[PDB]
Amino acid sequence: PGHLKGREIGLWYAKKQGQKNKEAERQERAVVHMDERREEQIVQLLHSVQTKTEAYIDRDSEYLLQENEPDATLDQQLLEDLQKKKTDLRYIEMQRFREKLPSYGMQKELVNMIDNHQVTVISGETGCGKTTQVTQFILDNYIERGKGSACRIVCTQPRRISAISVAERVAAERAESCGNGNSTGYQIRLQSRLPRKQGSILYCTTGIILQWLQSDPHLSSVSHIVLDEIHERNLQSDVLMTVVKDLLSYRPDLKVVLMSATLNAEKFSEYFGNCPMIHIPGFTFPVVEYLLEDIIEKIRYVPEQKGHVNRQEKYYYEAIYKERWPGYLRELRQRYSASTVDVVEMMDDEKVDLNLIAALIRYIVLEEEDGAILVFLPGWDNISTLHDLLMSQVMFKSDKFIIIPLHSLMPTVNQTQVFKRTPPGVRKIVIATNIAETSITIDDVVYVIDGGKIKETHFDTQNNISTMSAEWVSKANAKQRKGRAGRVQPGHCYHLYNSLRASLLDDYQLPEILRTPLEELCLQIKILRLGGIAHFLSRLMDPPSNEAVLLSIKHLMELNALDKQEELTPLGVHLARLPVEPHIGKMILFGALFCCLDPVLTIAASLSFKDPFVIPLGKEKVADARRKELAAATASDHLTVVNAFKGWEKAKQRGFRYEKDYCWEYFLSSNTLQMLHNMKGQFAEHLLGAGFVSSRNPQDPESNINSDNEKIIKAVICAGLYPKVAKIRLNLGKKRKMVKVYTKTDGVVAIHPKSVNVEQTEFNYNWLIYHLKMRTSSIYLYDCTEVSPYCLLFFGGDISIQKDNDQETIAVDEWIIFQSPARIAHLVKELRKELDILLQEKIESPHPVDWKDTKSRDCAVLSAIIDLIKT
DNA sequence: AGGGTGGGTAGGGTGGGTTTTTTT
Ligand SMILES: [K+]
Ligand SMILES: [K+]
Repeated sequence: PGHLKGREIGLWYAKKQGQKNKEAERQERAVVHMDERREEQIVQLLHSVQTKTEAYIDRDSEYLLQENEPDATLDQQLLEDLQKKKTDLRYIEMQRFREKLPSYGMQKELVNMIDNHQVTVISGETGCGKTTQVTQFILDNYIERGKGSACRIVCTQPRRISAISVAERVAAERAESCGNGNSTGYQIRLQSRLPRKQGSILYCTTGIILQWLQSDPHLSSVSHIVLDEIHERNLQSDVLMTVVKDLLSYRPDLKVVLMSATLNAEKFSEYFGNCPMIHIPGFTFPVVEYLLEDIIEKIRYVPEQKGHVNRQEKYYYEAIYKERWPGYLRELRQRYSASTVDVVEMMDDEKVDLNLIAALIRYIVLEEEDGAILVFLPGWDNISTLHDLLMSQVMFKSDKFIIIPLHSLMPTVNQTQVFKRTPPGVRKIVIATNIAETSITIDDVVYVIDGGKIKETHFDTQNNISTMSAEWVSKANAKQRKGRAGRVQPGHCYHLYNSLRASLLDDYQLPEILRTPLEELCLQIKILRLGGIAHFLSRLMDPPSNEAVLLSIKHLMELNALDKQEELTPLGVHLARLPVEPHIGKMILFGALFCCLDPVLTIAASLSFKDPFVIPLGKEKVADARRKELAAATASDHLTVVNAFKGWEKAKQRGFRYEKDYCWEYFLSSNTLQMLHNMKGQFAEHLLGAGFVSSRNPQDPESNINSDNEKIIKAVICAGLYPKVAKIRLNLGKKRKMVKVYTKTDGVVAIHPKSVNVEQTEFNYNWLIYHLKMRTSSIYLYDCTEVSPYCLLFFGGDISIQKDNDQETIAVDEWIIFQSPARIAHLVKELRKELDILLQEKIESPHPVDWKDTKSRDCAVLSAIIDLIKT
């Protein structure tokens, strides 16, 4: 390199180094033998045969299977029964507590306004009594007017725990047990306490209603429908919302009630043709709001001397933030002392100063009155660092303080049941992410330490990468964290952002429609007889970017799920009949055909989110040791899940003590494992409803002849995805081998530490497959598994056979290639064509394989092909 | 689009080191 500047020299040696590296990887080129007398046999027959539902998802809509049919006798039974339940101590006390709520004074306006209108918006101002009292007001009103039999109410809750919890509280406030022929009940995936057939209040999640629309597009036998917590722009909540908006004309006798929370409720009101709204003031203790300047001024802190719509907005915001930065600082010198202001300009962004949180906790526990403390942090790292920072002091080491970390990965199953450790007078410091703000409630909070930021998900629409980064807390989220002071006593709130950022905060977070893929929603649109996909998405409130819809349509066209002409599904019927991701449905289809049902159902339930593992506090090395120990030599996270589920089944059949010892030993949660087992039950229910298996049992030997074989299971794993394949590269590294991965789309990627093949070196093959790509510090694959070249050769895609300066090379999707004799390559191409014919014919009309007539059963040949391989 | 057996008598603003919450 005679010339080139400094930075360019590394690009010169990087060009030569890239040349020698890529020519080395091409020099390897896997190996793919595929020799032996198999070639003799496979060719022969190759010429011969060439010349010659589930009734609404396992009755998850059992309450929907009704037709109202009111009668006066039942109305009289409800009226006299209400007169009898009036004389009851528990009922009287519950009614007094219900009188102590602000919504009780708003009973007449809500009841009358709901009865005289089809659409109604109720700005809740939580904490209030909207959710636990509006349905009781409606049902009690219908019962007290001789028309209680025709009343049938259904309310949608965004979270499962919120649905079942509100169901329990409402059932308790009526002096009744939940379900079992009583007034109030709930219904969620594979768990239901159904109420009465008439005059009943049923709580559920939105996915339950979307599951109902596949059997009743007009929602018969449903008098009143309620959408709660619509301020949280859950995707299903918006989709159902606009679907009901379209349903208003076809159903005049339907009453719809939306409930926001006194911020953008005027927007929801303006959506439904300027429908009237009703504001409930709610009840909350006073609470105080301290900001960063008030914190540093208070405790006298001395530091240690240290295309996305939101991203496009946060950039320019920073700009004007800079324009607002000096003057604000000047004003600060008119309000507070100079030291704390100098600390303010010395404060660092992109990182919440955990030392300030520690000193704050110390001052609160040492000088303020009794009460528990709740801390919000962006993620796991800050919780671990803050925990190690608090436990490093001798004052917190005593048994007079309780520190509880909260996280989805934290085994909160054992954290919900407690209170057997220490008496009162003990500080309950709960260091949590935003989970404590969304569902779990210890509810004994007096002090809230709101962290500055929170990790949020943003999907890229051009590079096809789901990203996640800690953004500034939304003003609604901060209002919730302030509302976390609860009805215990006057609390305190500590926001770790200056009063400048508080002026440049977005009113709300962006809806989930703009930050998640849209394949599931596209199939649900094309399956609910909603016509044009992009058109209905245009009807949807805040329509998504056009490029995202185009990309989702292209993706569904790649999988042969939608017609290239218009939205027509040749196989999207079977996929949409499955309540999971489309690639997961393809996975359970290929697993249902190949008679390896159970492991593919386990891997599918684990891949439809909800991974069965828990990591406690700060001991995660043992967690990775037990996980990698369960991996054995499979080099697969999914096969690790299979072995974990098998060990859990054997330990279950062994004894009850051995199950608890098993989950305790390998860091498992029997709740998640049980839920995934039920998910296997529902998957097998749908597969039997479609005709792929012979019985409901996922462990049926008719559909599990090959279930105990790693090769074909990994083959089904590669067949389920089809793309999302990554290349494994071998390097000399620091004199020793290291990991190098590529995806041909995002470029250089790496494996996330939560997997098993993080530091693995001994691989049988040089190809992996993944499901979740995430953009953080670098592109990470949260789950991956090795795949034999013969496996991906059967389900990869187009095949090209072109060689240069080497033996004949087979390329799937062009960029993956490996050398082998051509006379075998073309044979594999023809056998691939016949395989595609039999797969399509098997897809349009499914039925068991019925081995072994050998007339339409040549798949044992391919199974034997995959069973034979080499390094 | 990358390495230390390119070198550091080019430089480090060129770039090479971590786990969020949810439902069907
Ligand atoms: K260098
Ligand atoms: K260099």
